[PDB]
Amino acid sequence: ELGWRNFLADAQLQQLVALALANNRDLRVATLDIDEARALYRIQRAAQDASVGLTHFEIDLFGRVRSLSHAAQEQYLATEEARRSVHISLVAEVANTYLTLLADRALLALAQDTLRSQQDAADMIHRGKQAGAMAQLDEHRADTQVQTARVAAEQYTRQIAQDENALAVLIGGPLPAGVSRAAPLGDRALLAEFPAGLPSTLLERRPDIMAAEHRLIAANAQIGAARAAFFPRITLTGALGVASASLAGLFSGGVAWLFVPQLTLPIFNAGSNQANLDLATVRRDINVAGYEHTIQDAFREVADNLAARATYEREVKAQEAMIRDLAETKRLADMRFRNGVDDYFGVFDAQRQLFAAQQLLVTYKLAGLTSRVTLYKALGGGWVE
Repeated sequence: ELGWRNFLADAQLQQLVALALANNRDLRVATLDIDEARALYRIQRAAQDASVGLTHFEIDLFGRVRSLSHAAQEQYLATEEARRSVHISLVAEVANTYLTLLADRALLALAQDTLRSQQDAADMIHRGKQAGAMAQLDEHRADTQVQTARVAAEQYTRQIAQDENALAVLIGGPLPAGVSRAAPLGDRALLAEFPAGLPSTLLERRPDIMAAEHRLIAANAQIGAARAAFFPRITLTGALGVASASLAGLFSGGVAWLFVPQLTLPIFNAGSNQANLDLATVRRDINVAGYEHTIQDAFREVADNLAARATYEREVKAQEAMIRDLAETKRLADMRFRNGVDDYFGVFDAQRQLFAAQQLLVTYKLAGLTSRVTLYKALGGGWVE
């Protein structure tokens, strides 16, 4: 069926996905559960769009069944491509929800550590009484440091609740006790890295390419001829799962890609041989033109998610060096305040920037993980062992 154990490496994460797949609900209900779960924890957190994190074929599926009656939905969803599309969405949505859960716990723990340190900072400032011209200013500042920490902790406790609700919906039942006692996000690896040199033929398993090839078979076209004409044969990834030079070369210069379609095999058994070797005439067939566009969108989608990930990993490293400088700045501020050389504003300003940067680091790490989950989908379901 669908392969995901090579991508989802964490044992607890593997357990959740297996329970979501083993649920006895029908695919129409599974579609309704994924919709409800995303609304609980994902759609409205796009502020920091109902289709966020969905590939082209997922958007196709969810829009098609929404336009249909229940009878039509159950029949549309019985096809092999529709079944694979719902499985891919379900596997990915369980992973992104459990990863988001572990991220929101780290955010809560960070907000609680900040809350405890700032409560002791506010205690130390009030102890050293002084003239109210500036001392009263330091007291209000120290209190609004604690206030921002308390508010952040409350936001993350609520987001943890939403993650656990959506996770229960996605697996169709109560959460196992292993979720309650899972190791913090930190630096441990839950996803496996994409292998180097993934073949583009993996995209044949995309539900939107399967349906496009099915339409051509029913229209009496030869799929082999169509692949030769419109389906690039390149590697998709390079070292450490970055975009391969072949894939980046297809989109060098932007605009429309640089793949050159050529007709060497007749796509249709009918019509004159001259018509079978002219691209313009073959593109007037709706199933050939749709097939050609579906392949360009599939490759473009794969390149876009690889670049998106590279951007997020860049932001993580930038945020870490920023946290490195702010940590030292706050240390040199704490030192000058303890001696009395400078006022407390320097500690206040540095701590407030440090805590904001530490929260951003977690969100940027999660976005990198999320984009790997999305790339697992855009490939048609990861890679073969």
